Amino acid sequence: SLALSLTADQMVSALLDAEPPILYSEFSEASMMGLLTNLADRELVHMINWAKRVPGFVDLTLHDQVHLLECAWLEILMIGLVWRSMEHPGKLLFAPNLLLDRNQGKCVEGMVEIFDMLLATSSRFRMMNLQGEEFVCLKSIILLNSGVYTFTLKSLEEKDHIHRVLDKITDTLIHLMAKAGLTLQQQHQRLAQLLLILSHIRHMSNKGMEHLYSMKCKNVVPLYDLLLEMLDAHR
Amino acid sequence: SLALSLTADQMVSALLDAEPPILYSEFSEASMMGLLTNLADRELVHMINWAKRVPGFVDLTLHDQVHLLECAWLEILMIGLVWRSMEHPGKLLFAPNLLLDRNQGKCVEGMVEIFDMLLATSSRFRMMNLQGEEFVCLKSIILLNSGVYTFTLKSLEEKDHIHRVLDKITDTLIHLMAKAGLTLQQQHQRLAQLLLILSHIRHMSNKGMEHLYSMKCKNVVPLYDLLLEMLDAHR
Ligand SMILES: C[C@]12CC[C@@H]3c4ccc(O)cc4CC[C@H]3[C@@H]1CC[C@@H]2O
Ligand SMILES: C[C@]12CC[C@@H]3c4ccc(O)cc4CC[C@H]3[C@@H]1CC[C@@H]2O
Repeated sequence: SLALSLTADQMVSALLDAEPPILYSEFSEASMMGLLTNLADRELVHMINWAKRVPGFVDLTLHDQVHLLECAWLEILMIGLVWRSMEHPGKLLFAPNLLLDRNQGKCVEGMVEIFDMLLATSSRFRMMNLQGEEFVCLKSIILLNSGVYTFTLKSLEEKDHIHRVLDKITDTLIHLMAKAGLTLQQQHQRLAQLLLILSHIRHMSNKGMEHLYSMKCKNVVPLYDLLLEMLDAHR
Repeated sequence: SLALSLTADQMVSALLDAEPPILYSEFSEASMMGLLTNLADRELVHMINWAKRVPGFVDLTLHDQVHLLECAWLEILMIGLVWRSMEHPGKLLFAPNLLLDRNQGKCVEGMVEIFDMLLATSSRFRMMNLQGEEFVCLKSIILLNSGVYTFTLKSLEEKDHIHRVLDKITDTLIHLMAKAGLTLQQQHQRLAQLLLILSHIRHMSNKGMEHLYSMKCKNVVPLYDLLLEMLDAHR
């Protein structure tokens, strides 16, 4: 596997390279859910493409790739938002031309809490001064670790492969940190601080599907096909 | 804060010491949900006690302690189960005298998937040969990190405190690993492997409340007060 041969430096660039393009967005509960939902549906296409370039991904069986995708779509979309929203304290930059503010969350039922969790993460990223090389690694960790406990003998081999690439990505992270000259102890603390945010992202994502789902049941969400597909995987 | 002064060794023992007693359990969807639910309600009591002894906990305001508790109760209960279920492949040891098997999950509606996730975690713990000192540390990390992004100036101080203790627990983990003689590189890989399971635990707990909540709506779950209290915090 290429994954298992690249050096921390190649890995980082490979990842830096797979990054997708930033889309542009095309207010009432319905009008807002529409934009947000539309933007999501569009990034989903890019997402799939990006997934194909994360070192090691393509080595899984075609159904396993769909599984990780279906499992982490919203997590991936949320860390992206968080990351691009970093330098806009108190706001969320869905797009370069769509910058909602906390209070605009009140437009849709039950959205403010999600916005709140999103802002808090965004803020934590600001405080830790998260680097783009770090960002790109976490995003791949999310893609690979989220659906791993839900994949038999081919699964055991699929699980190892994933664990193995996850170790490589870990090494890349530490590599990056040492290069920024953090003590060996600061390196292990940052690592742990970064990976503990992933829990919150899981948390948020779970609340996000639950919400997107009621929005769909209330018939407020449009019929975007790829987005309903990813949402159904979960239900 | 004591927390910030203990040495990795004292930290470990302090944690090893706070461990609660193992309860004993006192089949139809209703009869099963009853046992499971009853057992949970009982461990909740011990849980609160235990939380009071996790170094640094007691330094938070009284309401923040209730908040972390309300936030991580089911995550805590689930890692405990998983941990005690380790050496019983394919089974879940709720109690010393209550050992359900995967298929017994089918008794209650929607429970098998939860059991499945539980088994998978239990299995991963087996594979990594998770030590008790490690177990005790992760459990505290869960208690402290889960409700941290949902706590102002006192909050900023509360958040730092928590981040601080989190680093100390991180150091304790590494300390443990080095003592078992793992290379510096195996140390950082194991760390990341241990913390990534926390995501899955978050995920499982989220599904678990969703389920316990429908079980309650279907009027199958008894009226245990402490358990309804923790469940309501989430809703
Ligand atoms: C899924 C939601 C609509 C799509 C939103 C979105 C849309 C695009 C995007 O890049 C990130 C997110 C984060 C929050 C998501 C929202 C969570 C609640 C809502 O249902
Ligand atoms: C909360 C549930 C009943 C209580 C169960 C329990 C009860 C006691 C315990 O120590 C661990 C768990 C793990 C799974 C929990 C279940 C998840 C689904 C169910 O509703």
